[PDB]
Amino acid sequence: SVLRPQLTFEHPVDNSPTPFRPVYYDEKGVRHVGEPGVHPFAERIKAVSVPSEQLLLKTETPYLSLVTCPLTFVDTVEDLEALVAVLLNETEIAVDLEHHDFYSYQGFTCLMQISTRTQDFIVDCLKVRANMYLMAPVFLQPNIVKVFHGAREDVRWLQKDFGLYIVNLFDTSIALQNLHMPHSLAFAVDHFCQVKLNKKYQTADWRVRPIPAEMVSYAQQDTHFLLYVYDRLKQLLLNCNMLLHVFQESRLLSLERYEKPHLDPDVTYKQALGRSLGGLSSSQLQVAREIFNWRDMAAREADDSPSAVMHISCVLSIATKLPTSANEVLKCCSPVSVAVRTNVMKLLQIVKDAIGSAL
Repeated sequence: SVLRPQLTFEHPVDNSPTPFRPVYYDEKGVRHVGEPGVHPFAERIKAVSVPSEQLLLKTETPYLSLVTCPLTFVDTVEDLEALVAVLLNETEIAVDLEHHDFYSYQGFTCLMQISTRTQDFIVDCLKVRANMYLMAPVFLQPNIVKVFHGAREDVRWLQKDFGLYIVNLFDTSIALQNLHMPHSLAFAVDHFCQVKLNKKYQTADWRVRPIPAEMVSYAQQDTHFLLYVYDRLKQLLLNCNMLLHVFQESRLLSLERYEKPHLDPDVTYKQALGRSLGGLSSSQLQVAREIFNWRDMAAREADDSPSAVMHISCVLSIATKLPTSANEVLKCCSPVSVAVRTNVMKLLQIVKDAIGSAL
């Protein structure tokens, strides 16, 4: 990879096999250091009720035209601050996040999309990453409903990257599940707005700056229709209290905590290699486990995902073939990565030690 935004981070990411410890800010902008296995706003979220006017049967406010709708790309602190001030006047906002996971161990949030009743925003989470805590007054606000579609990943990403926590989250995917119907975003936007979403950039590289026009359009359309979908879902839940239930299930989701990826040195390799372990000798299983565990350690050290360090087929290839020279380790898996070529002797020592260990 050309891009490596982690190098620009104000604080280096801790990929160590130790529990995640949150560093978060309150609505006053006061920094706090949290505790492992403790969500720092659990007592707040459990003590906060859904705004009563948000449980009333109301008429929908249509989404605007994409042609004349204001779109703002926010990538400075002042711009982020001005946006936060705009959001503190709303009773509901639509939020989405774009993420990167290949050239990062834990992964990091790349972009944040926000739509209000009258406009759209795209926030550069990479550029203003160190200042995202300024959004806490909005995300902690009990009178502001934060609408997300399929918030399981988002809730954790907000915590991992920014120390951001949602008070009065409403998940539109949970709403669709409770109505017993298809619950993807593309489905919701098509069923209520009669618009077909792009889907082309679902797997794009969100680290690219500048963001091309088509990607800006994709990012904007992910939240632009969401408050209308929210209005439509409220009406459906109020007649056939089910609306209240969805708010209660959404609150339970906002109570989830981010947990760093865990390497179980005796389990994870089995889960990733599965039935491919069949037909391997005791020594080949030892090399399979040991190299997979090396791969994870190297990924944590280089701040890359295990797949960026070495393809899984390459782990199986070394386990099967048992290479006994540096060149044989290199030749085992044709597209030789940078991490593998530099630690070729350590991978070779794993093989040599496993065939040495038994016979």
